[PDB]
Amino acid sequence: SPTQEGWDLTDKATGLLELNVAVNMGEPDNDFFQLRADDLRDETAYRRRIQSAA
Amino acid sequence: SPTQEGWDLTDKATGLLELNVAVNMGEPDNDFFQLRADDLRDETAYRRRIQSAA
Repeated sequence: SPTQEGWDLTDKATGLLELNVAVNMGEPDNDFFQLRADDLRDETAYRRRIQSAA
Repeated sequence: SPTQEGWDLTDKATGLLELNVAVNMGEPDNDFFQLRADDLRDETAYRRRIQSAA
């Protein structure tokens, strides 16, 4: 806000001003892999890949 | 007080003197603004301006 001195303030009132800032977003981050059915007989690699992705 | 030396001191009596300091005021300090009634449909800027003024 601005300010002002004195008693008589006639025709010296100010207006308001409020400023702003924008926030935006980018592109998603992915881990994306493919796996055949027979490769899921042993599930350690799949789970470890999930943890390392996190 | 003054201080004086000797025995006689005749015709050398002093007077009394007390000094003064004056405190006064200044001009009033103001935040003064104008708004049309259409600007008060959303009054958030008005309240935030009041806070800024304080």
